[PDB]
Amino acid sequence: MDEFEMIKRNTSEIISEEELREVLKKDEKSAAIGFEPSGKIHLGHYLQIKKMIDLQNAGFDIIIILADLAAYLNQKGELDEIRKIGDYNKKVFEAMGLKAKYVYGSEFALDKDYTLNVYRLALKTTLKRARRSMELIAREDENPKVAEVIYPIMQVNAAHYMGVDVNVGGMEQRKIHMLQRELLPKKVVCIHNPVLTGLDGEGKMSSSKGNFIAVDDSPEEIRAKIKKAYCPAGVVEGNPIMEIAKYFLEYPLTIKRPEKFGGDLTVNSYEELESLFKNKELHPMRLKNAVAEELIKILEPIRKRL
Amino acid sequence: DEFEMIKRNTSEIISEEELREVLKKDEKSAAIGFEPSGKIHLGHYLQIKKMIDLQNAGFDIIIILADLAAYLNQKGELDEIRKIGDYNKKVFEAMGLKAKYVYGSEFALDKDYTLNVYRLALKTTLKRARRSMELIANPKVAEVIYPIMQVNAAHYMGVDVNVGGMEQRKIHMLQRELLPKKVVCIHNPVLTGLDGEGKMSSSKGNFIAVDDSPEEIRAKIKKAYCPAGVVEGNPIMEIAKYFLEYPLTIKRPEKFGGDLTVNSYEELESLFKNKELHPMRLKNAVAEELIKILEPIRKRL
Ligand SMILES: N[C@@H](Cc1ccc(O)c(OCc2ccccc2[N+](=O)[O-])c1)C(=O)O
Ligand SMILES: [Ca+2]
Ligand SMILES: [Cl-]
Repeated sequence: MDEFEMIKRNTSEIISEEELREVLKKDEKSAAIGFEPSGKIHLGHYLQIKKMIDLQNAGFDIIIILADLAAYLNQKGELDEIRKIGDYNKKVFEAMGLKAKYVYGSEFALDKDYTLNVYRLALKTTLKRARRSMELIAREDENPKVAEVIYPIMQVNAAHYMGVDVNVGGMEQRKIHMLQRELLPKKVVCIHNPVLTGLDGEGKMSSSKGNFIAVDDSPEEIRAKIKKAYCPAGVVEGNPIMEIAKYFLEYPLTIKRPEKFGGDLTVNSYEELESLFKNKELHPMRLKNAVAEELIKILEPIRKRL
Repeated sequence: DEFEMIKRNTSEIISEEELREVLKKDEKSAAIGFEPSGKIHLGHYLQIKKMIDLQNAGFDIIIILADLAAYLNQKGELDEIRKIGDYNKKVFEAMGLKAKYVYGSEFALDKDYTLNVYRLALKTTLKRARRSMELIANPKVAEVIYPIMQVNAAHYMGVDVNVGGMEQRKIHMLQRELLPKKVVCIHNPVLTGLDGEGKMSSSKGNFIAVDDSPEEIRAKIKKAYCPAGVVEGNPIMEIAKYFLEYPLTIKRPEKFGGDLTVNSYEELESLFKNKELHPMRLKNAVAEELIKILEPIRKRL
């Protein structure tokens, strides 16, 4: 359970913890995650790669899908441009400390046997359910394309084709994963990570919303981005600064300050920080300052490698 | 970070800025005094862990084994106390501490040492000496000799850092007043005994010894003071705070929410204060974690 603790920690749900126990009893086990290549890799990506590294340390072989064909179907551009971004993304994930098997979706998702099962699955997936599964994933389209409903079926089939025991993704993948659990002969365990709040507090962090910290942002950019961030005094949920403190910072954490309010604060844990903030013993401005400097240092090794 | 490793789980540092200055030097030392004890318990272990923190931050560690004080306080003959102290040395080594050891009797009766005690006695008012002892103490002459003896011992050691309990606070402040070299003082908390009636001591069933068997640990924790919802003065919660590693998992039935993974002591504290974690499940968890923490020590002894 030191391993299992490593896995469950900071996830939103595991479907199911029962089945996940049975998986852990094996000398060979594999876990996969896919990412549409993105020109900006931000903290939401980093959270998920941290979880893949967790799974690695519990004895899992890790597969990262650079999902060039998914990004193509989801209107991100032409394959050759997308693949270039994918190669950059691979370098960022490696810089994050993940040594894994990096594979382009198009290396397997065009195989005759893959496609034939996409077509089998299409006969069993309603249009309603396919479109519903994409509400949090599909690029906004006034006039939605056929591509949008092929995408979730292709994703269902990826775990079947590769024979992985565990699929990891953000909570926005939840509906595809439930479809996958109903349709495939072997259940695969699904681990869902939280979705970070955008820096302005409006909805989720996204490469296309301009409301994110990128792992390669400069110190000066990170300070500017945190200083303008939404950070309501004493409110924790939907507060992206507190989310950063929860999911990325290392404790103990020293928050310097003059003796005239409370003096220097050595914070033992995120929970201590949460108490201090909810009781308004720590002001948003001082929280932001400390979080900016700590995140700059956490991200420095990734920056240095790119 | 080195400062944070030294501060964690201390009661006070006199002073933090001075500590940060010491941390810049490439050669630095810290001392602590222990009266030799036939059983080494978690109260001792708390203080040795703090010397290990210092050792890991580059300090050379000196342990003063206080055999003269023990001899004067009626704990036996000096040769008998030496045998206990030599055992304590093996326990501290098993705990991970690499230190130099000195017995009080090896320096504190030397002629030039004694003359300096008397020099300090001539300089030091009874009023100031009594004030330094107000907390530790028909008062005896011994009461005012103790503080000037402690000051002289700090002068004789010449360490950068002194470590002890808040009980020693006023002695440490007198050392800082009277001596040219300003020693940095680190004060550690004390542990409640398993009975909840005072500080951990060698009273029957009132301590966990670091070499207690797993069954002895389970039996003592089972009958310890641990009232529902109470964190203050709760020795089981203090053990979770000062010795356990986080995160940790508490098995709990699904109708309560299922197994608990607690990220930190503070998360444990809120849960227990709220009666969201029952004393018997806290006790069972703390006992099993503590057994695992102590096992490498037990096996080296
Ligand atoms: N939906 C994910 C992307 C993702 C997740 C899991 C996968 O197995 C995955 O790749 C397979 C795939 C799924 C859907 C369409 C195309 C492909 N493809 O690249 O061949 C992509 C995202 O939102 O970035
Ligand atoms: Ca025994
Ligand atoms: Cl002594």
